[PDB]
Amino acid sequence: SDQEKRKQISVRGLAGVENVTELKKNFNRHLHFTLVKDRNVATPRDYYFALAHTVRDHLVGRWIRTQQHYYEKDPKRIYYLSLEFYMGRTLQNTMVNLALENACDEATYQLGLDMEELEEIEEDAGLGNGGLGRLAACFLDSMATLGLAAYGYGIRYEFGIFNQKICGGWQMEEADDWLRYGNPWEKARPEFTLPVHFYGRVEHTSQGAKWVDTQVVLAMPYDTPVPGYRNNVVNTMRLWSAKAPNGYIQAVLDRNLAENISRVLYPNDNFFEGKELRLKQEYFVVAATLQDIIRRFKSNFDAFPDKVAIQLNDTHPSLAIPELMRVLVDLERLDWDKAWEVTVKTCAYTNHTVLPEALERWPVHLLETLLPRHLQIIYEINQRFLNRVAAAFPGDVDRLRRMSLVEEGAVKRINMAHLCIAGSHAVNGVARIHSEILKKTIFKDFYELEPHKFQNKTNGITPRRWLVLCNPGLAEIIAERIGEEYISDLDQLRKLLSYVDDEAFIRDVAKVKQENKLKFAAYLEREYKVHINPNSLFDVQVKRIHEYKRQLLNCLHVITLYNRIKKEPNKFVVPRTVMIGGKAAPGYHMAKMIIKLITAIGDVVNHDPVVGDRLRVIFLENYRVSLAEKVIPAADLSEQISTAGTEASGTGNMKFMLNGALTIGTMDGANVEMAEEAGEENFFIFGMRVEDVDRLDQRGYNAQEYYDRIPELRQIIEQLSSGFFSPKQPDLFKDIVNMLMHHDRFKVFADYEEYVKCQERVSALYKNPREWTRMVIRNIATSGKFSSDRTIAQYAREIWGVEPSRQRLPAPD
Amino acid sequence: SDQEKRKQISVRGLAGVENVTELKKNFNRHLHFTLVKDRNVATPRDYYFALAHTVRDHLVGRWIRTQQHYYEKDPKRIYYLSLEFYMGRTLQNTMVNLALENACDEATYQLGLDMEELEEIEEDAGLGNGGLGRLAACFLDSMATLGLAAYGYGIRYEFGIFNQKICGGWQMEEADDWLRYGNPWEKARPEFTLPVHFYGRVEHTSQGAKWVDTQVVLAMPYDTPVPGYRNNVVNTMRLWSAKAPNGYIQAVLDRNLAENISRVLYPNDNFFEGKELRLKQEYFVVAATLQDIIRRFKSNFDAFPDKVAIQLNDTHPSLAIPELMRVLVDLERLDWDKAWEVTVKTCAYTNHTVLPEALERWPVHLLETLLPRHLQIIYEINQRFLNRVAAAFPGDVDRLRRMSLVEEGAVKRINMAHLCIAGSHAVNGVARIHSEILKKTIFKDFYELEPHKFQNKTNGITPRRWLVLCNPGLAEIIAERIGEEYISDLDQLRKLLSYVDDEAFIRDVAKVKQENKLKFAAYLEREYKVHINPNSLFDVQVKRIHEYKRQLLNCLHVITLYNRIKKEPNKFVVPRTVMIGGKAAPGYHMAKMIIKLITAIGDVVNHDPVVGDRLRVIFLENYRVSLAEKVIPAADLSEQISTAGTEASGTGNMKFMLNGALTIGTMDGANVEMAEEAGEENFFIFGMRVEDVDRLDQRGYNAQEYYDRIPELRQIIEQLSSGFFSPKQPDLFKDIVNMLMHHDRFKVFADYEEYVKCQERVSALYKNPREWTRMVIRNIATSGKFSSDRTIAQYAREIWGVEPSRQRLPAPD
Ligand SMILES: *Cc1c(COP(=O)(O)O)cnc(C)c1O
Ligand SMILES: *Cc1c(COP(=O)(O)O)cnc(C)c1O
Ligand SMILES: OC[C@H]1O[C@H](O)[C@H](O)[C@@H](O)[C@@H]1O
Ligand SMILES: OC[C@H]1O[C@H](O)[C@H](O)[C@@H](O)[C@@H]1O
Repeated sequence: SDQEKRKQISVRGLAGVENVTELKKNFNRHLHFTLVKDRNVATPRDYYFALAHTVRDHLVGRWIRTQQHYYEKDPKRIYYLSLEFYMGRTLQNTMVNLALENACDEATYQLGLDMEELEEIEEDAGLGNGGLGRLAACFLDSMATLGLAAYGYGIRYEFGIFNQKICGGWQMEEADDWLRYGNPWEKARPEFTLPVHFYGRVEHTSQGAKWVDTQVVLAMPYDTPVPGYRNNVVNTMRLWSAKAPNGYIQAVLDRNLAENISRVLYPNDNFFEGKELRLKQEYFVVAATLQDIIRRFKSNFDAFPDKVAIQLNDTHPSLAIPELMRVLVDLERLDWDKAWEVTVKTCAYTNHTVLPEALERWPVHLLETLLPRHLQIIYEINQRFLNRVAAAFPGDVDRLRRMSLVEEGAVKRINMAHLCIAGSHAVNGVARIHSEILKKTIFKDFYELEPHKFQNKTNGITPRRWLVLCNPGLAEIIAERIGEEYISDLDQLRKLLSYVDDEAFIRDVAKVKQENKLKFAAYLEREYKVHINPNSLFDVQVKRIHEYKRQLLNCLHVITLYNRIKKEPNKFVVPRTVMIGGKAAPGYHMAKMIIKLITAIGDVVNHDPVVGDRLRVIFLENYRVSLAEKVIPAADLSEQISTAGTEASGTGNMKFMLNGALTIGTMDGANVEMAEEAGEENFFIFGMRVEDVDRLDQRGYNAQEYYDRIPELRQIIEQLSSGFFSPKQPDLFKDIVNMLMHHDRFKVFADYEEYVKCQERVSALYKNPREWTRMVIRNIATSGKFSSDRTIAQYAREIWGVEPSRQRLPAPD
Repeated sequence: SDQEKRKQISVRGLAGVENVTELKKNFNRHLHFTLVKDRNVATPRDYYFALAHTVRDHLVGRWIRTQQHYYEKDPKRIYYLSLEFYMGRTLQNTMVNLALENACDEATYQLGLDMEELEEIEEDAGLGNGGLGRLAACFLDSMATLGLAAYGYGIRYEFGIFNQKICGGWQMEEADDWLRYGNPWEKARPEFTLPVHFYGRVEHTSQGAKWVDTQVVLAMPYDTPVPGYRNNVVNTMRLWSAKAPNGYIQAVLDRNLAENISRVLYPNDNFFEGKELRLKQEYFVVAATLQDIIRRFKSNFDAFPDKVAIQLNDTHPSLAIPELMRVLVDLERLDWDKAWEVTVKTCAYTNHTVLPEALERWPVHLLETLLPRHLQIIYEINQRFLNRVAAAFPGDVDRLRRMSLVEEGAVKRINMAHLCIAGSHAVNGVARIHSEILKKTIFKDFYELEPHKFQNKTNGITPRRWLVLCNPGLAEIIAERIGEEYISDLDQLRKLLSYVDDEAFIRDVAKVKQENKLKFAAYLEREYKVHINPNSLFDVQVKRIHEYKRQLLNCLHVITLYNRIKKEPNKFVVPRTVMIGGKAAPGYHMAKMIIKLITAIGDVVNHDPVVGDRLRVIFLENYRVSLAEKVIPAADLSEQISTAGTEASGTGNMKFMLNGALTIGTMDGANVEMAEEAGEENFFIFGMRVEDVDRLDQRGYNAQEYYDRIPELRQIIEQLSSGFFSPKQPDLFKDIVNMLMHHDRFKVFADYEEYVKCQERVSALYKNPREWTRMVIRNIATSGKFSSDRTIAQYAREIWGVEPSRQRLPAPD
């Protein structure tokens, strides 16, 4: 008896076989017992929640079984540490990966509800800035689909990336209260809360170093399930929330100081701000995470790297290296060398940018008072690492200065990237050209010392959210010719090359794109009361606003199109709707000026009667993952025009390719590989190559030369300076003009002519619908390489030492 | 079709008929799908939660049906506004009121679990200080049991009353993180969030006054169900939580300033601290609550008082009077007189104390900057009210000064009590002697102007939590002679007088008390490693520490008992375990010194070998509702010794009476009525009566007179002064001695002799178990009047204008 009785406590049978009668029963149960509502007062939001809780049950049954499986099998575990996870919406993705969509649609329909209406109630979970955070999300999806025992570890920010409002043509920021109505997917785990220490000092007793007199902040984990595609594997994303440890009133009010650590996501994309609060955030996630990892490993350390892999997403969680050493040496009392060998074999670092202003260099004064023991450990790591450099390159003192983890100057700093290379067994770039640039520029010295460490892992996007979910029309016409295997084996899209001359397929691809454009236009009119002509080429550039991404170059082209129509009003031109969207970091003055310029150009272009519906410029407000899922499937032309050598990889580019848009871009990041897969003849590559940018830097970039030699460019700069785009405040864009003319690090003028000419060729091909569509088919069919399943498979085999698998686990019952 | 399909969405059938097989099924469901756990990792806490969620389902089904019933019947609604609701534990109370206890016990037993272990996992919801907050909780229970459409309205504090730790014999405060693990009973209602305004200014436009330029704080409601006893009626307690309205980082961090309004309960019991944060809390609950009330009434105002009753628990929510006037006049644009007539007919005020330092008088400077429009309205109310006084008492200018809502001085203040009397149709005291003291002392002037307003509503406690729940042994031996009708008709206990000479009943009452003492001793040893001799008289004084409650008088008696044993070591004395417990407000120096004195006396008494087990003094740490439910059923003697005229009513006194303890106390508060019900011959009344205290005040209280005339008292004061109870710090209690000797507002010395003598008589009767028990039966049998069902029935018929009912609603299915 006794404990044997508890055997009845099983997940044995759950909310159903996955069909209509039971879905309806559970939906009714949740509407009343979970939400405490009834049909008389229920709102569409209430019904959305009832459907979400219903679907969550099926997810939870699999989640429990997956974790029970991992405990029994005891596979090597992969921990993906990131300060960002841009997850987006969850309801549809869950229904799709669990094959519940059809039944839920019928169940809601029979109850007198419309599921598509419900689905649109859900808003993004935006705990990320853009590319890096969304890559982490795509990776989570892929690791689950590939059966890896992976855990995503980050911070549960109370407020994710701000909501962007456009007022008077300018960006205004609004806090993203994403949890107001709650989050039905996450599960609070207060019982697993852990302490994280700050400040204090180090004392050296007889048996080692001791970090004492610290202030404590508790880390409370919240777990979110992440489902693999139809394999019944559900992995976990664990995010930490800061809590205060446990006169009088003020002491209780002051608990907010500790809880501020997880209050808001720093809104910087590709830019380092050395704020102490940000440093606390980084150590917070690292300390709680590693405790969790070691605890889980325990329920000696020679086998740790055989059971644990820690992947560092950028240098954000780099403190994991000195923290793991601290724990092993100070707490587990292992000798230094043994601990270091363990640390290096466990950690791997992924770099995401080559721009100096984006890399982390923390002032040592900040590190000595907030984390004294870590700074001590960092200096010791440096000394031993430099000893190795000196032995490998005797007498090369300059190299010692260059490779040091410590940067000298008035403000002493720790170069976190060097710390990561020294403490990781693998370091990777995110696109072939980027990983190569790494090996011969910023990390050349390190590659020369340890060549074996340097790898490449070209980025990817998940075909579930970025094709099956966001573009059902495209997914179905594709499935009708090659089946559904491609969904978890994207290289099968290659089979579509056999239909490049098939009249029905050409017909279908174009009909789908058009249906998408029609629907997107309906979306814009509905929620923003913005009209766009669907029988125009949808020219889209959506990504964070940056000088390096060159939205300004796009701007020059749009003004070029406008001026050309005014010059010859009665000459035909392929009608276009140029859409530019993206958020600017709150303190990035130029990026905000750029947003104002885009809206100001629209104010002129969209209201000039001679232009009419031949050209329209729209700034897409609040670009985020849910908007990307909408606009990308409706795009004809994808703008990927960063200065060659600046965009490490890009991923938006891959989304557009997979969804039927042709690409105009530079030979930068992954564009290079996309062009290689599709064939340059099916791409619109233009401008300076990395070699060309470098030669210009060698001789000196003089924008005045281009200005003096290109009349059409001069006309535009004169209009800007003139106040033609800001009549009421003539000098409004003076900062943009001066930067372009005298301080342009990204050489906009140098690529202007080739850009305008390439755009002419784009228009030329669009004039011929049949050939445009045929080229589109050639892009879609060769986008297979950019599935994040491919990327993750490589990380697993070449870095983590684990074998990917499409073995499915049995359904719960 | 269409909307007709939604008819399937019904509470129709729920988690079961209320029996074992289905309880087990749902418990299993919640353990896995709600908690995301399994039997391998589940902890007792996890299982407690699974049982709580299981029981919650049954509660929710009734909650939905009750609210649907109220909408259809449209009864007059009662709103009980309080800044405190001391709810305590919910699981058992819920099982008892829904008659689910037996089945849940069997269901858990069959699953290999022990329900009593699970139940003890739950901790109190302590959003109250003591008597006033617990009265509100007892009232909620009774209103639901009496079928009234009642709603309790308050604030959802993040931290309730602090947890008291005793360190080195002193009280230390620890924040009560009551929500750490969550609260399964409440339901967040973000969709019903409302705005509350602060600061700003008033401008007088052409059509009225306008409150502009305010700062907004949002009020988000959380609803908790409160079940009536077996009538399937489930009412609501709605508590508001503060949220901020919707460079950049600091602006987001600063949202905490607004959310601080609902962060912590001010820990003052019977004492006014005019802190601005407290004023914000009061207006916060009032503004959100009244909006809610008017909204609910709308889905003209002449009928408002026929549909609405607003009861003000103390002056805490007094701003409801000027706020309702503001809304009616400024927003609904009604004329002043009509609005005032509506306001007075809607509001009623309950006073809870006569001590001057406990009453609210807000500085007008504070009110003019935080709530300018309310201060304007308050001055207008005052002017019109004083005009009425002047007409009723021509030429009595002193009366005008005395009754004014405005108190003059260096610091101008608004007397909130006067505001309440002026704006309410009923004003009540909480015990006969208190309501009479009100009529002839602090509110004499108002009673003379409007005698019809003044009422009495003697307090009560609910027999569900305070008998059936906390003392199952007593409840069953009672049920075996008179059935269970008494549970919701306590006057039936009167039937037990027929068993005062019944040998089996006498036997049973004493066996139950003894079982209770044995179990309480087991509890103390288990969790505090404190031994107490169960074959000793349990002398208990549990309530907040206060000079007016005279724990110090108790202290004098204990030292008297100790000195007497030392004087005649070999003389027999009835063995006693004197227990004193209760929290002191954090800033109340004397109360904290008193706690230290209690522990210091114990340090001497409990370790003196001559005394041994004949006398033991214990300070019960962290007295709270859950401890009261434990210690009260084990008490033999109830200490209710406040100076006559200071304790408005008391309720702990009623708890002890209902649970089998005899009472030693003054003729104060409800003690008077308890003595009247049981007969003074069955009580231990002693000391000065109100008349005696007053005569002493007239001539001047000189404590030295008593000191000079009572040798045993002098001995004690000498020991205190001496350092006999603090050898290492001889003058530690100098402040207590000086206050007693020279500044004792509560005349401890004046009641010492009669107190000691009365205690001798208590011991005399305890020596005779049969007669002690017979007197106990006479107390229990006459405690019926103190059921809060009686109290609420009176509020309903004499103030609210609604008829109580024991009609049961059908079970959900
Ligand atoms: C894919 C994605 C990105 C990354 O876009 P890039 O053009 O590679 O910088 C940024 N934001 C969102 C919302 C995304 O979906
Ligand atoms: C009943 C109760 C009170 C009120 O006690 P009095 O002696 O009337 O002041 C205070 N605290 C708790 C925890 C209670 O249960
Ligand atoms: O690696 C994921 C992404 O990280 C950063 O956002 C880089 O700017 C981008 O090029 C890269 O694609
Ligand atoms: O009215 C409920 C209670 O309120 C206050 O705590 C009074 O001190 C007390 O005497 C009264 O019983």
